[PDB]
Amino acid sequence: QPNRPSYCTWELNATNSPHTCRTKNGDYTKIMPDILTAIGQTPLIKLNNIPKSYGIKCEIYAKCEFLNPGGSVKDRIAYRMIQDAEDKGLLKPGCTIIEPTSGNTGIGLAMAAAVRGYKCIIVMPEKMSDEKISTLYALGAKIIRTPTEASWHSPEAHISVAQKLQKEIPNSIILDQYTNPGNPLAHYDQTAIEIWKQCEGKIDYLVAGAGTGGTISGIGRKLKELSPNIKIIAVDPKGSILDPSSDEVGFYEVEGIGYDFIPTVLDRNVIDKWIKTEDNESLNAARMLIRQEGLLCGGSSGAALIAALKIAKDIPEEKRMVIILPDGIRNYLTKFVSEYWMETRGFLQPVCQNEMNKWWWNMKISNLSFDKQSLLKENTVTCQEAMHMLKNADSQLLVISDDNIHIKGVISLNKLTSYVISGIVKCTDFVDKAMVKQYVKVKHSATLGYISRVLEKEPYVIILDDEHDDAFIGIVNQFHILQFITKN
Ligand code: HEM
Ligand SMILES: *Cc1c(COP(=O)(O)O)cnc(C)c1O
Repeated sequence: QPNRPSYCTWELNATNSPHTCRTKNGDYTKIMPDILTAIGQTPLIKLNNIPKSYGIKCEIYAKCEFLNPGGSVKDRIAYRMIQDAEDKGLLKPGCTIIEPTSGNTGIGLAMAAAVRGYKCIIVMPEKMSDEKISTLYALGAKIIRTPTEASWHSPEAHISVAQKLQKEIPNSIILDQYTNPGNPLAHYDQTAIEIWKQCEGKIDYLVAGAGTGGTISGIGRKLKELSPNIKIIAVDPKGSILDPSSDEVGFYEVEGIGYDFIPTVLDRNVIDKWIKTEDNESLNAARMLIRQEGLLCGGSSGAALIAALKIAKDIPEEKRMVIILPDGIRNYLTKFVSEYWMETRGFLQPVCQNEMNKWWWNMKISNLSFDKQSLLKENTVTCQEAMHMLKNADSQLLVISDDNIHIKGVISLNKLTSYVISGIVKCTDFVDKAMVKQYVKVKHSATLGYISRVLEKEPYVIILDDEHDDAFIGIVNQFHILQFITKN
């Protein structure tokens, strides 16, 4: 159980500790034996334009963890845990490392396992995040998929099934970044020390986001031991219970911060204040870091920046603040880096490039007229019949609904062909097995410029009725847009 209470007896400035102490990971001045020894020693860069544009009088330095060789801060822990395991004899050559995370920790453990010749197996359902799949497959990791709906309570969830797979595979191990002292200890021993030395002893506030609390708790313990007056600020997104002030749990786009449980490695006694963030301000702040500061970073970095800017309004000029930037743009290239993805989610407004289009740009989809496709029921149509229908369909998609009103899922030719070839779906089986539960849905009241912008990637868009119970209306493609534009 990752949510169990911690048994750690540490108190401030305590001497004798059972844990290992790793000061430095390697020496850049001479030849390094492996890429893992290059983890850490990341630069602390000043923010120049962003704080002065926001009227902040004090100094703000970003510790860049996207410059680690794996691309994230998680390298630090992925090494450390493994290291400690190897000193306990738990890790042998030929061992298989299993971790229940879809985040950057899987990439760190995949890289370290590649260096050490360990098999690596990562468990994540569906796609929560993508472009990390290519990186994990490139590093030699096996990826196991589960149902994405199952809560971490459910056995179908990635954690429980990760333990089941651990029991199935002989002589395997789970490092469990949530319960592992190596996670906070890596930042206690190294990250916090690097920040302390680089600041030359002058540091006042430290802002970081906590997914697992490892970073903020390790740096909080070490820095609070070195500088008792330091203020440690944690950043949690809306929809996560990590904040001691909470209440339900929501859905946010920003990856890497917040959880629906309270990890063991997170020590909330060293957290002075919690700041809550939203996807919009966070992601636009990350784009702001990239644009104004030339720092290529992820969304959690933007969340850190927004929290720090909220706190720093009244902070006097002589103080220094340090914020942690956990990872880089690599994973997010198609999500918050893309203007299309930003305008789709509503985080940016689509701009009308040609003034000729100005008349139909703000018109609603309601002015359009398109077919309302019959909603098929559950467990009726065989795939043969659905091959026929998809061939004959206007927009070449099928709609499956149990309620006859709201659309439960969709059927596409690509998913169907994938499942038929892989053997998951026999020809005479039911198409509901190949159903796609995630899909693009747009309110009936949206403007035609938004729809035309979304259609540049998605060939189809499901229109739902915002006034009555998100009721299914019809499917819209670029044919309807051209037909509305040209015939005026
Ligand atoms: C003098 C310093 C410290 C002492 C005396 C101490 C004591 C302990 C002990 C005895 C355990 C064993 C838990 C068990 O047997 O179930 C433990 C676990 C742990 N320690 Fe420490 N510790 C110290 C420093 C630290 C530091 C600096 C960190 C993080 C930066 C840390 C993080 C943890 C964590 C996350 C656990 C896991 C708790 C669990 O497994 O339930 N400790 N600690
Ligand atoms: C893990 C992670 C965090 C949070 O780091 P913690 O050690 O969980 O406090 C923030 N951003 C990203 C991208 C992460 O992977």
